Amino acid sequence: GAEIYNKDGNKLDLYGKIDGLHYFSDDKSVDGDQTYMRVGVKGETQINDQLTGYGQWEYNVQANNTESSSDQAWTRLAFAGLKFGDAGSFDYGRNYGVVYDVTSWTDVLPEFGGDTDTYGSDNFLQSRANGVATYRNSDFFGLVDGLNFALQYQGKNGSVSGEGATNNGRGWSKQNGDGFGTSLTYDIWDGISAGFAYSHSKRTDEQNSVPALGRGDNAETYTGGLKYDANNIYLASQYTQTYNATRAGSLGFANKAQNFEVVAQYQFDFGLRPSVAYLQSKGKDLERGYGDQDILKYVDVGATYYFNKNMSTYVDYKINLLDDNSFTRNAGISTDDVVALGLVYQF
Amino acid sequence: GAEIYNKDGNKLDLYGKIDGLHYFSDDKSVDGDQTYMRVGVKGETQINDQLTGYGQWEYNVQANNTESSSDQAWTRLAFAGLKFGDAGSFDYGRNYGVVYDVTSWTDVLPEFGGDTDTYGSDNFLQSRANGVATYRNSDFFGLVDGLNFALQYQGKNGSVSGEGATNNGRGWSKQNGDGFGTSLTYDIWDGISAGFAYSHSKRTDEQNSVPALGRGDNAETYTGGLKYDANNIYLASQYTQTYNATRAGSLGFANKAQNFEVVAQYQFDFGLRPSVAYLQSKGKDLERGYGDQDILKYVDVGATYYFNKNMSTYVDYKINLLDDNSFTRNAGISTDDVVALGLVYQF
Amino acid sequence: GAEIYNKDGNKLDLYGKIDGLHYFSDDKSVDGDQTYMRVGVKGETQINDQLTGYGQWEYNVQANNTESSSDQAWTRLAFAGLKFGDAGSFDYGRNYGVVYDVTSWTDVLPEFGGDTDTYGSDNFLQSRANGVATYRNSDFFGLVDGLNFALQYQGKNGSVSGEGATNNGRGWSKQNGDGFGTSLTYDIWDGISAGFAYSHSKRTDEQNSVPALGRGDNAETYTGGLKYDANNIYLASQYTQTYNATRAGSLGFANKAQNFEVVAQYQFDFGLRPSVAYLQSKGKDLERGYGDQDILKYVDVGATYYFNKNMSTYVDYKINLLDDNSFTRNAGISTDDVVALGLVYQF
Ligand SMILES: CCCCCCCCCCCCCC
Ligand SMILES: CCCCCCCCCCCCCC
Ligand SMILES: [Li+]
Ligand SMILES: [Li+]
Ligand SMILES: [Li+]
Repeated sequence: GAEIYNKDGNKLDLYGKIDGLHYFSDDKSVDGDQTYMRVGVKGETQINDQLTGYGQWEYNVQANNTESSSDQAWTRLAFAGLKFGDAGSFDYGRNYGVVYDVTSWTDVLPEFGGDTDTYGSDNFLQSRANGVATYRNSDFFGLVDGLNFALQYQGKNGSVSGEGATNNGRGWSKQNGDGFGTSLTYDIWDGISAGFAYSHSKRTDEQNSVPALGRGDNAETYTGGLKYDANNIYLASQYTQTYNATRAGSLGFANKAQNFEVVAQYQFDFGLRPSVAYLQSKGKDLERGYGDQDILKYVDVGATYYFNKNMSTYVDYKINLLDDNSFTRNAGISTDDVVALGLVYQF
Repeated sequence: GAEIYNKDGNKLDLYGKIDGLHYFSDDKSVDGDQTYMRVGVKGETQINDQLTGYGQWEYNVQANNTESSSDQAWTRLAFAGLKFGDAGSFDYGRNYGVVYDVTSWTDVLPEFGGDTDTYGSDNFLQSRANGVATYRNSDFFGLVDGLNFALQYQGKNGSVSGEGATNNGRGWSKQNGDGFGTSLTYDIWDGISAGFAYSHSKRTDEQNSVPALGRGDNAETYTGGLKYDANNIYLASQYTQTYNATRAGSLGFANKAQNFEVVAQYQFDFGLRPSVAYLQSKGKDLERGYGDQDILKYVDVGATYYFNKNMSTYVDYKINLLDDNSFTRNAGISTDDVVALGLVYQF
Repeated sequence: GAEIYNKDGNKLDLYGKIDGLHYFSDDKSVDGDQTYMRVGVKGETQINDQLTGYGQWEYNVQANNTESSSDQAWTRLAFAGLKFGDAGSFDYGRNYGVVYDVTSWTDVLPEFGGDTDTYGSDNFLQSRANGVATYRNSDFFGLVDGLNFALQYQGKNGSVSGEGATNNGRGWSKQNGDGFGTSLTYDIWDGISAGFAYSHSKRTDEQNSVPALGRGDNAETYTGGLKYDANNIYLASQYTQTYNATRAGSLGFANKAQNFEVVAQYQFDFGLRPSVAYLQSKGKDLERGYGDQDILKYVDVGATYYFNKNMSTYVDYKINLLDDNSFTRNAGISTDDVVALGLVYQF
């Protein structure tokens, strides 16, 4: 970020990036120009010696379509909070679900991965979410270095109209009932970490009717993660088991899913950072004769070259291991390989 | 505001807020997450010793819906102007109608009130409006301390298509023909002010043919207001009598309406600011057997706690005194109570 | 632009304008309030002694419609790049097509002209375009002041769906196949410059099947321009011959078009800058019996008064010389005059 203001106990950082990005793929819904930018503000005010107030907004602005195209910009984050000494912090707004406190460890590919693969945004507490109240505590009240935890609650974000509605209604794939989540990460020593996360949300009536697949009163996720970040090497893995919470493309939700991501990278001193990763999401107990089906399955190979802290370039290659079948077709799941080339200015 | 630039006769202030906000109500169209942010810029250039040029933009960005939701951001204000010594100022663009120079005195509730109640936005010259040319004068050319006035003109903002169209067409509820407004405020003593405002706008053919209620060539408003702002106390009231200008929910406009708002607040030195208010809008001479009907009626009780000038939190309680009847049902007027809880970072 | 950050090898400029603008016309699709603003960020990082990284984003935000209106903001530019000493620069993203390196010389009217007349945006490489990779060389490797050249490539931006699709699909009028462009400008004498530009793009299947007019596998443009900018006088002209690249209003593309623009301006030291211009676009070989038709034809008279570098005001008169006929009617081409009045704050 770029600190543009710091006066009378208030500071503002302007941050973002401009990514000149192109995808090459046989999948025409993915192929082509993908240029976009992000811009945001992070503000912090010192209220007193122990209390600080804060706010953060992050906006995504696509720049790959025309000036007459619709729906090209959206808010990723918008929350306000308070932090009190070692007693912890509390924030509310649009923010990450606590499951991402651990799954973020494998969200480090040059381009692919993250909330475009084993989980998505507005997908219960797995990525960015509306209306999350989050309590966080670092170093266990200042008593245990490296031990962090979080407790999170999310109110229902319901249907557009009818009995299940809320003011901010949306379609079944992005709805949620009241829910909660927890996370615990332990940086046991500089560079070695283990993490766990859990979430439990009520599902909505539209989630149990509109989509073809997935039925159940509650959505749940269980995540374990490991991270090694030392000696110029980055290794991470995350395993998440879900119930009625993983999307099976447009078909609905998987009654059960097993998601696994693993990544290995090396950072050369001159700036090059090669990366190899494997990601999979296996749906189980799917209705309508599907049984067990792969929702996502690919090997990723790529590299980022960091010119400095403000400029980088990258290549990423998604080697898609899914086969074309009635499940991927009917769910709108891409089975093609993709090559991305990006040139990024960051601030 | 945060001054981020001040060089060679030009200054720029960045301002805004991030409001982590949740509403609790039996009305499903308002219940739920209401998080949003505002961001704006106020610029001013010293052209010469007495002439200054200025501009202001204010943007509202909702953050309570998904990244694939539409129409989540909009411009509240955007105008450019010139100010010259005691001769006054002139600006043009999207700005407040001059009726708000007086009705703004009661727009101080912790969350509710303002252009969501007795008047709205794009509602003739009662709130924010497109295409307003506004002349303002402070202290009557420097001759009368505390006496301010404004004169404003608004060109037609017509239908989307047909004979009544303009480039920036919209539906009947937000249309207007040529309009004029004036305001005058006087600080009688230190902390005590009185104000008056008047507006007169031509109504469009769609306003006089499409909606169920309200018919007349012109919309007209008359406002009187009073304010006491001293000794940590804030008291204000505004009374506005309107003709063919107050929306009767979705049914059109009230042939006549009488709007009244009153508020009392106290600012404790430690930061707490309790507030109590009463707001009503009474429609008269409504067609179709409605006769006289309450369009809005509620008591508001709340409080804001200011941690400092950059962070606050609040609770607001709208105690809705409207009864469920054929008018509130057919007009889509909410009769339910609402509780709002907000946590706000400001810059 | 306003430099708002400059630390540790990175600098950021914030720029933009707020234009309080009103059009007066018998054409109801352009008459009325036209207020808008632009905001952008320009960043540059010093990577090493010779290499710099950069990024630029420019956003257009309309402020002439209501807060409930759709599609009011869009990205004009978003690109990232690298510049290596005098060897040149390379950038990729949404940026101007290199034909504008020469046609921009007549895009100097107080309000009209530019990409709203003989060419448009997302119109091959004639104005702003998605997915352009651009190499630029300034001042011939730093050896010849004013001798500039560019080489540009654009990937296909295809249909919304079907065989011709790309991820960022759009309608036929804004599609393009793979394309290339080049430009070269230089000074002949002090204050006198000449410029040439060429572009060649593949056309798309929808361009050759959906609209009635224009058929061909390739879109090409050839431009020559001249500019005199000295002694307070500005004179410029541009002539462009196109094949399957100039829009024939809503009916398709002209198989051939000849575009000509000429402008004369004078800059008074006190700030007034009168301007007189003539613009025409002649379509040739149009199908359906249209044959040769004027697509655009007008004289422009106006003036801008610059208060300083941050504030200006203007008037512009478009004196439309087109005759009303079956072509202008069926193509939706405006034959009416327009008067614009603007007051602009810039940063
Ligand atoms: C400076 C000219 C502004 C336009 C004048 C509008 C006058 C409106 C009031 C009279 C209306 C007469 C009945 C239509
Ligand atoms: C790097 C060299 C660039 C050369 C550009 C050639 C452009 C052709 C221009 C022809 C102008 C004809 C106008 C009808
Ligand atoms: Li299930
Ligand atoms: Li595959
Ligand atoms: Li009436």
